[PDB]
Amino acid sequence: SKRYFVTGTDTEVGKTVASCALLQAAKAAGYRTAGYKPVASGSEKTPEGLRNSDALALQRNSSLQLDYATVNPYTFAEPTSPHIISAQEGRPIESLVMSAGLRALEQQADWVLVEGAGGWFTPLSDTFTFADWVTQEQLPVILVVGVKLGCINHAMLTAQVIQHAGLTLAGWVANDVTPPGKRHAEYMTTLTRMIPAPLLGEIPWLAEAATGKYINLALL
Amino acid sequence: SKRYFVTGTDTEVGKTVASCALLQAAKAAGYRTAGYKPVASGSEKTPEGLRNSDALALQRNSSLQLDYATVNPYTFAEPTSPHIISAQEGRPIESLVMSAGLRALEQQADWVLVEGAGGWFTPLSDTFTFADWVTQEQLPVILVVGVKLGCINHAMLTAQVIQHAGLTLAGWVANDVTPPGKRHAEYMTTLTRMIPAPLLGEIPWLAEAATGKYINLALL
Repeated sequence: SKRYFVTGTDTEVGKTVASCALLQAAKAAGYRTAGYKPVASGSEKTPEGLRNSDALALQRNSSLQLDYATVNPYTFAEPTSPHIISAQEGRPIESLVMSAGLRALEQQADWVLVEGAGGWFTPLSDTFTFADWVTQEQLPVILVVGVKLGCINHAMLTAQVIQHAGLTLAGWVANDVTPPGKRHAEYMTTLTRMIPAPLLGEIPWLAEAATGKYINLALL
Repeated sequence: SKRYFVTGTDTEVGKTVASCALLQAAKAAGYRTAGYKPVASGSEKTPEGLRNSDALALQRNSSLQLDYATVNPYTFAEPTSPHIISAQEGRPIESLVMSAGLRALEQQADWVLVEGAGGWFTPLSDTFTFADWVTQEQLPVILVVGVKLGCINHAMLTAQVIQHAGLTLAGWVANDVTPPGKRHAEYMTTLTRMIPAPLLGEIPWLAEAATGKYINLALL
């Protein structure tokens, strides 16, 4: 399968808005798609168990009918760093289970989108971060950036560190997280100049659904 | 003089709160101190000209009596990236003027604190960022980090990039930007483990004055 990891520049960048847009565009191109969010914290209780809304969104946006645990093996209720709640709950986040879950999706889907659990350096244990797993899996990375002043610095930081890990920065998605503002065009220009990867599309400001149309999948 | 550059991990980390704390502690140690913020945007009009509140705070916290323009040579009214407003106003931000202003402070002060104008990668022109000047001046860097979940990733990103530039990360300051929360201790632990530089002190949550006491200057 084609595989991509999605990471945001900051917490408020609408990363899963961009992930649903990406999955929608892949489906429209005729790919059997699957979303995969191995680790999720910040979950609601239900009769079936803990469901995190970002993984629910990946699940409903996959072209394949997938069970929840297939999309999200590790679900934690408190919205904090995975290494904290994993250690509090007594449930190790295992690299081999994260990798097995991706393989299981590859025998069914030919276009898989993987979403992390926070920024690039999200700790999963005291000695293992999400970045170590992505590097191990050699996943191409797609950056999601909110069109805002602070994200010029955040996008550049993240981009430099990914490239330093010897990973491929496959592209970036601009997400308009506020109503139209005064320096929107100049911010888009600065970001296009500085991020060494193709801009895949820009998602307009919506209060926060069919967003596949904003993504040019031919650039990936 | 001893010289230090201060940078924050994100916009809301209270960077000048930490800069006033640092200057206060340096004054209490018997140093002739000077704050220096070469580039500032987001300024108020007065009879004397544009004054930015962060540079005003550096000025009042310096042990030396300094004129405003000595603390802040480049003042722009709109709060946007310096390269945008410099190009709009027709006033180039000159590396040699930024460096001359630091030298002028070194002939009067023996402990100088330099504050940037946004995050690490703040563009000053289309080909020159604040990071290029700091690298050129070979300034030791002090990181200011808000004790919040997103800043674990931001601090690690910034730290990696500074070290990659071959600069010294002199230390970091924890700033408590919210009321006491549930995972405050675990966040402080994770940040102390991951940032490869001494923690210089932690500034408690105040609505936002004598804060020199929270800084251990002996670690610098």
